[PDB]
Amino acid sequence: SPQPLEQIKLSESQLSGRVGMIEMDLASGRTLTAWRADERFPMMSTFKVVLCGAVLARVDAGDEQLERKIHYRQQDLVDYSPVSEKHLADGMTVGELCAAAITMSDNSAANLLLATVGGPAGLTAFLRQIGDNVTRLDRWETELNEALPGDARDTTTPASMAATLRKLLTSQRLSARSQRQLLQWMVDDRVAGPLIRSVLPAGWFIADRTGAGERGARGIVALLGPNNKAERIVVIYLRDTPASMAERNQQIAGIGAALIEHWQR
Ligand SMILES: OC[C@H]1O[C@H](O[C@H]2[C@H](O)[C@@H](O)[C@H](OCCCCCCC3CCCCC3)O[C@@H]2CO)[C@H](O)[C@@H](O)[C@@H]1O
Repeated sequence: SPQPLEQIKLSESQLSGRVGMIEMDLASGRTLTAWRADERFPMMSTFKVVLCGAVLARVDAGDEQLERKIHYRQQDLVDYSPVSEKHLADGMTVGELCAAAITMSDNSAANLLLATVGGPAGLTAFLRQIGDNVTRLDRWETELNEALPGDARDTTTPASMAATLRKLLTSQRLSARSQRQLLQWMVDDRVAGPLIRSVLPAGWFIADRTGAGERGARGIVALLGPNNKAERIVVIYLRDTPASMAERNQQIAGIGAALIEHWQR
């Protein structure tokens, strides 16, 4: 694989799409690679990590409990509810909802949690309160994945999202237990985590949340590093490409390969 920046370029030329990428040291925030890092991309289900950070902030303040059971109705469900459709009789705890959103990309779970933080406006306000003046959520699942060309709704930038993820995981805005919980949910991703491990060399840590939307939109927010350590945040978004899902996944993986082959920078 070529140098990371060269691979990113090659991915744009092969997808005919825009890639946005950042690579950041988790502990310090040092930016190592940046490509279109101030350009907007749809978040898609990557927003679920920020969502759960807002839930955890409420827990830390005594305004929420991860134990609290929420009962909901079949008419509350939206497209793709693998966990939540199973619990119309017995409900789900707030923490179970978080786990379903982050580890399964359960859309109804995400909407249920969005309701608890004041909807898209409430989550956007939380972002502003942690110093992210760029990321915005405007819609609910699943309309937030529409990815209309040039539409600013439901977008982040790679730089914003990486900084925000670092703030949630490490800045002591959240309690120690809450930071640990958010991290564990990402470690526990079932959508992409196990597949990614199957193709990572021995020794490489992964935690992640992915997203997918229209017009080729695809993304991942990840922690990655050698020696079984979450050394770096890696944020990659794709938009406005007609390519197959397989090829979009391959190109994201190829950027990962470039990082692994050229890690010491
Ligand atoms: O010399 C470095 C390594 O080179 C290869 O490893 C390959 C591996 O065989 C391949 O499967 C992976 O694909 C990349 C898979 C990455 C998928 C997830 C990436 C995510 C992570 C962070 C967010 C962005 C994308 O590349 C590496 C590097 O070439 C060798 O197989 C391995 O023995 C050796 O240790």
